Amino acid sequence: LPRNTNCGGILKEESGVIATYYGPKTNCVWTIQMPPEYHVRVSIQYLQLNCNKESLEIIDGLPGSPVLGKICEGSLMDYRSSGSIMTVKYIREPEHPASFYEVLYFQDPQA
Amino acid sequence: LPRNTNCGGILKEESGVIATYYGPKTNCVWTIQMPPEYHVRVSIQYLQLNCNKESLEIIDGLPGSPVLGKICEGSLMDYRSSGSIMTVKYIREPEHPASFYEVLYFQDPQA
Repeated sequence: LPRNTNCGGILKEESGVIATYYGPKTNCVWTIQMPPEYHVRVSIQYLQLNCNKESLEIIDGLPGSPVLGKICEGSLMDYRSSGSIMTVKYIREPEHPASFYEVLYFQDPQA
Repeated sequence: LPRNTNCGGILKEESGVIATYYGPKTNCVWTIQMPPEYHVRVSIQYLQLNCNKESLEIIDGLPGSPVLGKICEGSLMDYRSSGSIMTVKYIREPEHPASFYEVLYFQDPQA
């Protein structure tokens, strides 16, 4: 599965992985955009962030849309978008080096 | 809003709150059951559990159904069931006194 480790971007792959970006930017916004009648499924098997210095947010659309969660510790997380777009946003404090994270996404259904 | 602090049970109110149960049981399973064409919406504004000793799990149906998350730290969490039932399960270690938690649920749509 194509692994994305850029700080954000619009993603159109039918499936892929978002994993930790290690550069200087402190706010990365990945927007997953599927064809019109499709949905996006997002899975996070295990997440363990420092909730004091960083977080991951799942947004049901473009930035500005309803938030589905701002999460820093959990596992077995499954999110489905209500439309064709979902955004994943990671944020950290400048002084803090990013923790490891891996987010899987799928077009739902697959084609 | 009717507050439930029993260790589990089947809940049929059109809206309510699940909050910390303080008795000896270590596994509480709340199953929210709405009328047939409805869904359940579950909201958790802030959650801060000791992920080493306890957790909250959201299940898209009766126990045995797909898990939507096993979460111990986050905020702004919004879950919608795919059918008429959703289960919330809390678990803790026997030695550990339960942390505060508050889970809101709504019939979606309201009637």
